[PDB]
Amino acid sequence: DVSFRLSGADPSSYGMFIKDLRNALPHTEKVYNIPLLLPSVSGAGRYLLMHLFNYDGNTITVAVDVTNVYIMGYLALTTSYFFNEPAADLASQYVFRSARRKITLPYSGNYERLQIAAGKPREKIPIGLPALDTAISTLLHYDSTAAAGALLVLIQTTAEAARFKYIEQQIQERAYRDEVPSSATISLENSWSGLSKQIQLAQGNNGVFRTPTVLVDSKGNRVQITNVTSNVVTSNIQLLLNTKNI
Ligand SMILES: C[n+]1cn([C@@H]2O[C@H](COP(=O)(O)OP(=O)(O)O)[C@@H](O)[C@H]2O)c2nc(N)[nH]c(=O)c21
Ligand SMILES: *[C@@H]1O[C@H](CO)[C@@H](O)[C@H](O)[C@H]1NC(C)=O
Repeated sequence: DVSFRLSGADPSSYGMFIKDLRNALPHTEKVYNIPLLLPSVSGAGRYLLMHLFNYDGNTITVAVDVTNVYIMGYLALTTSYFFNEPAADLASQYVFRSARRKITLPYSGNYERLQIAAGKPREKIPIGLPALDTAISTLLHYDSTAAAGALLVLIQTTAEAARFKYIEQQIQERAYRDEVPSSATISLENSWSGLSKQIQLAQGNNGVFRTPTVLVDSKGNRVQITNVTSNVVTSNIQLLLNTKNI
């Protein structure tokens, strides 16, 4: 399991949690020095449990698929909540079985679905460590509209940060003040599957992407990523979704 406490959290302790999260995901291979997530894992071992504590010390446990860093569901006191999707229903067979009751949330884990439930795109939702404290608090008591926004915060501040060092840095900058994600942050989240695929296809193509990935940069400019020498590949990306899952 991995854990993160909001009480006394700073850029350093958050960085430790994101390091722990990445290190908890198994890999047998690196591709261009980036860990390659497994094609699949059997049984309960497919799921990592993240123990998150809000500032008051209340806690949720979040179940994450170790093959793709997808959040499947979470446990809050004696109630489990899972996304309305086959993968999460499958997860519910393995985690939080001791919950007194299981609620299936009225949406899948998809960004598009979550944003419609929440009533806003994530361009408009501040993120940061204070937002993560709120999100844990919200998830503690069922409210499906509020939970969509909380889950948008949770997914980006955990999974997306694990995936991209840039996104981790954006959250560290937001340790004590929330701010909507940069255009670059949104771009990277949206491109993780694409990047993961092209980095793996580069392996037999002399480091060259079969298809260029379009991203927005730090100054908010649209750039073409064509090969593994790009900073996105050498510095930024920390985990590759296996092409078997693309
Ligand atoms: C497509 N899929 C992607 N996610 C992740 O949760 C958010 C998925 O939403 P998305 O809109 O599919 O993401 P993307 O367009 O950025 O790939 C991203 O972090 C995805 O990595 C997903 N999470 C769950 N729980 N279930 C899914 O089927 C699923
Ligand atoms: C590789 O990418 C760099 C910029 O990241 C660029 O200068 C170069 O033209 C690219 N090479 C190819 C063959 O795509």
